[PDB]
Amino acid sequence: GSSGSSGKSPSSPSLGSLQQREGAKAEVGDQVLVAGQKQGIVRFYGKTDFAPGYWYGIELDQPTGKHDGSVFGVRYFTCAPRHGVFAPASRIQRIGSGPSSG
Repeated sequence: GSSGSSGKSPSSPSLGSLQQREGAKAEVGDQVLVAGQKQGIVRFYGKTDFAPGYWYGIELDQPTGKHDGSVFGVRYFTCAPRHGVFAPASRIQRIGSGPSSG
């Protein structure tokens, strides 16, 4: 019983990193994982118009994307019909950690 003595709650909304300048986990031209399932590669990284914050225009291999490259008329990258998928970085994961290694 009883959590502790005094407490352990934060005074302000702070995290490991959520106030950097153009910060990001992945980058364009790297293998990622949308929602820890759909495996793709970031083709376009930048803020969209339909939604705030930043997004990753990752392209899929099979016709199963959210859109065909353009979202609500706004285009970001060129991809096959229903291939591009925009998901929050925090929602995306990284698979590769070295473009030139062996």
